Amino acid sequence: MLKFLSVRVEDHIAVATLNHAPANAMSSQVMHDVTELIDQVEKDDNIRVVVIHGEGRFFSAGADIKEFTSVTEAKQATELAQLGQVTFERVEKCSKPVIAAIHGAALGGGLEFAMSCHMRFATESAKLGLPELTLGLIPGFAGTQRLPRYVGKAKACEMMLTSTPITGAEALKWGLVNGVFAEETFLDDTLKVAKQIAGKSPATARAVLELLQTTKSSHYYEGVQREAQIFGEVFTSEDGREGVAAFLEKRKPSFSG
Amino acid sequence: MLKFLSVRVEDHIAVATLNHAPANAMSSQVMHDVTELIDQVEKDDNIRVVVIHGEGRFFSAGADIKEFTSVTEAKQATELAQLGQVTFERVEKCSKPVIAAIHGAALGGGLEFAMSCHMRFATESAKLGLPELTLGLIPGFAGTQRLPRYVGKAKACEMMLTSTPITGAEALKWGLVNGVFAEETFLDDTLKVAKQIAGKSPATARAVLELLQTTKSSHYYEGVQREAQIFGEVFTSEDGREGVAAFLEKRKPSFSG
Amino acid sequence: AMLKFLSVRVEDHIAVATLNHAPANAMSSQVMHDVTELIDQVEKDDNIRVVVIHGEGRFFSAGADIKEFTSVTEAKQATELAQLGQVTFERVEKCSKPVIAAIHGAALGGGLEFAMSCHMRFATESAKLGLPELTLGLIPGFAGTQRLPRYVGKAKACEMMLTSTPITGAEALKWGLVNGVFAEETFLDDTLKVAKQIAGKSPATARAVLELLQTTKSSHYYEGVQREAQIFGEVFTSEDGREGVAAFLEKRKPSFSG
Repeated sequence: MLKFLSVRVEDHIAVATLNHAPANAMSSQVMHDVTELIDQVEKDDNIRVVVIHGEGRFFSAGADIKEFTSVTEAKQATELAQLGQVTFERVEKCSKPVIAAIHGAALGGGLEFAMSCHMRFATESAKLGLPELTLGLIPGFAGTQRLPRYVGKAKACEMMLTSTPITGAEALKWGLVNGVFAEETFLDDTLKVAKQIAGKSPATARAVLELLQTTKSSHYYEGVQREAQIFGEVFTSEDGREGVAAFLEKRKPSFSG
Repeated sequence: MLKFLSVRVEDHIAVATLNHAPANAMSSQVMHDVTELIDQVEKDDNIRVVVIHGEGRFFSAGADIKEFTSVTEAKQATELAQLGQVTFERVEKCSKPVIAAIHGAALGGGLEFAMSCHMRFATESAKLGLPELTLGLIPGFAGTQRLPRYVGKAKACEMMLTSTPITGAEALKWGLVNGVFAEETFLDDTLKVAKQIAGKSPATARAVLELLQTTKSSHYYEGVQREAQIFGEVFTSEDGREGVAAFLEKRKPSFSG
Repeated sequence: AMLKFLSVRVEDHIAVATLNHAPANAMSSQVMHDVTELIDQVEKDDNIRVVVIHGEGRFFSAGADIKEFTSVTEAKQATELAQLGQVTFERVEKCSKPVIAAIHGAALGGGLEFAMSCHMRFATESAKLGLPELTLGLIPGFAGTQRLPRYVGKAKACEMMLTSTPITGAEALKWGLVNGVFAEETFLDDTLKVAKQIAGKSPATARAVLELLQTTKSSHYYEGVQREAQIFGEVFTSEDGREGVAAFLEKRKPSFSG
């Protein structure tokens, strides 16, 4: 039993429910639970597919702002960025297909999690985005590398620099999700997909997943290293401290370079 | 010279019709014919563009699964995969533009053939997919590498793991075809494109085609090799045998790997 | 050096640059120098946080400048002009501040190559976007052969270059060649609203985003740009290239030998 993830297996499908009330923030503990889920999924021969969704209104609204306050320093910040990067690389490397079922919102760290899953389905009105620059920070869980490789460099640029999220319907247009389903049947419609996948032989599922990883170049991996380093730098900068303080104080930050 | 392809040159457009009854399956002999067609195209100064289409219902419904059952060892299955891979690479490397005109369906090996062409046009209702996993197999003619580079790895994953084809209209949305035409004037509309292309200088068409190949990395090429290796292993596995036997006998396979 | 065919105003930390090389905003060598100066200015000025580039008159830019590609120009000079454009456009893409192209009317050939070198693009629904160089028996020489397929996919890029037919702004949005389309009546203003959102961000995070986005270009993209300039020169002095350009200047269809 994991603290913020509950898992129920039915017909070789592990349905994992993220439950870190009220917005399912990707805290350090949740990351540990994610790594444990992937370990469990990889060892259980009965499990052929995993579907991940959020409890409550949201898939996941972000990383946990409580771990990024004034009390945290630059080395811990780089390390926290790297914990999310490592965790989400474990998800993406999972030998069993992992589907993110998104309703409500997947923002920031939450979208970075979803992005590391092999497939995503969303409701039409779900909000997907990377609003980290509102805090004077950058995405630090590989979002700067994953997002442009989904939606292209230009859209990714716009989404990061404006911080504005896009709807599930728009994310479909831009290739950030696989498909949209109605809110009423959304989890069930995603489970239908999982059930089709569960019918295929494990060795072929594994093979497809492996062969899909060839787009992860050494330029990609070095980008992820760079992102973690930059994250720590901006985090401890005057502008990064101000951005985070402004958010907590419900005011518009003032950046000075 | 060419058994299951016939080529007619009119107004600098080579129209190649694939006709390998019943389903235009991509057999070893077909591969040979395609290689010859490409050498012919490159060497005939009168040819400026090639349009490839299927005789009958389909562009091509897949590899020749009957011919697959002549295989008794992994190495032979890997060799058959490599033959397709080599054949389609010769297509993609062709110094004259090659258009696939898809009506009805392009599935499995047939989609892999179309994907090696420079451009693709389709009818709204055509079915395009990679259903090899229904056979306990994977795509082995570079489909694992080409498909995600068209539609994105998420959509490619869904396509391969579910085996469900997408329509021509959907393939357009996902970037797997260039365009869709009405089913009544489909081949005429594709030929209008080819005629526009035939108006350009041969050295410029060759230059454009060369310059487009920079999108293929070492990871792509290594991926193709790995795909061939995996293909042969899954082919002679119990589940591979079962899936092929089940398809041939028109029943649902029973996987237990 | 005052800018010759560019003008720049700065408001709310947004440098608004207007290309004005009448009548079609052709990307001449002088225009390239102006663009390089703009990027130089923008990178030096801590007060500028974002750039929006648009065209004066009917077009963003209708092409490179035909006056530099006549029978009097030889091969070495043609390759060097291709290289000028490529290097200028790489300066734009490598800019440490966000650059937005706001396209109305048309962005064609060298003009689209320019717009493609910017980080984002917005267009009107009826703007024409394309690479029509093969009409002249030439190829795109300002990195279009490498940038275009990385926006729209190799298949669509192939079709655009081989047919020379432009696509609409609305189609360009579908194919990922622009970020968005706005109404022709509020077009520049709608683009400036985006610029203003971006100018609210810390300069270090904006720089970091841009740098981290560079990783999408392979070593083969860079080799490809160099090969493109090499081919451009060869085709430029070839019988077919000389004929495409002469036919264009004479307002007739070209007839090509091979």
